[PDB]
Parts: sequence; structure tokens; C-alpha cells
Amino acid sequence: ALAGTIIAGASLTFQVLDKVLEELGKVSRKIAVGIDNESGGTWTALNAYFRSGTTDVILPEFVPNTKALLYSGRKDTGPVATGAVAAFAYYMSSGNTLGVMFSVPFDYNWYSNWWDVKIYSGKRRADQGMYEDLYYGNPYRGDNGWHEKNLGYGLRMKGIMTSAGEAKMQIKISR
Repeated sequence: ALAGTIIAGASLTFQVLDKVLEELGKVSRKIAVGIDNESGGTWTALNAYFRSGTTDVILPEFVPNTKALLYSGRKDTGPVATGAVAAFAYYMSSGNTLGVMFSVPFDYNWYSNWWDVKIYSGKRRADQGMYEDLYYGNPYRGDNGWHEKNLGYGLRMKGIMTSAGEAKMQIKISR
């Protein structure tokens, strides 16, 4: 499998993430995630809090510098109008937590995809509160556009998320 695995940070592309989407099988709402670590340190998985949907793989436990982690999620199968929404966190070698959120809703008649990345002081597990902190703060939109910002702690992030039902999200965390 590709999801739940790590690869050379330089080989992370949309082609790889699209293949991650294929791997998820045929479900109307899913997301492929690739996060390139260039923070000058290793990361260790904490957990993932899925508010909507689920995942079939486990968070790559270790992500060394120059490496990209691959992950994925999707809506529950069946006649349920739900999407793929979650927040997951990785513990950094600097002692802080990297928090990531993705929201892929079922109803684009009224909603859009949104995502965000944030660094939290210390060891912080992903939960409803972290989810609300990323989604209700100032999240980027899945607009097929690249965005970037400083995350404090001398680190920055540049990334992108697509706008439809089978979403791809690529992020790079640099120092």
C-alpha cells in the first residue's frame, strides 16, 4: 500500500497522491494526504481524530527529515450522506505538536473543502477541540491553489488541497 507509508520527500507528487485515491477504492468522498518533512527533525505519530468518515490505514509512526508521510481517509460506505473530516497530530523532535485538519463535506451545494496546519506547544493529542481550533480559526479552502504561512517556532508550511469529492492535499513543513 501507499497510505500508511513514507517516501522520499522529493518524490511526493500529485501523481502519487492520485494513486492513493485509487487505492481507497470507489467511495464518493475521500482524501489522499502527503506531508513532506523538512523541519530538520523526526516526527512521531500521536493520533487521528475522525469527526466524519474513517480510514483503513494507520498513521506512519515515524517520519524522518527529508521524508514524506502518506495517509488517507474517506466517508463511511453506504446510504449515509456524510463526508471525510478529521484532525491528526505528529509529535516533533523540537518538542511541539504539528496539527493537521482536513474537511471534505458531502454537500457541495452549500459547502467547500477546508484545511489547515498548526503547531501546538508541547504534546497535544488530536480531538474535537483541535478540530474546532483549525476549522473555526482561519482555515484555507480546497481551492486548487497553493498557500503558505509561518507557523512560528522558526518553521513554515506551504501547501495545497483540491476542491472536489476525491481530494488531494499536499503539504511541506520547512525550517
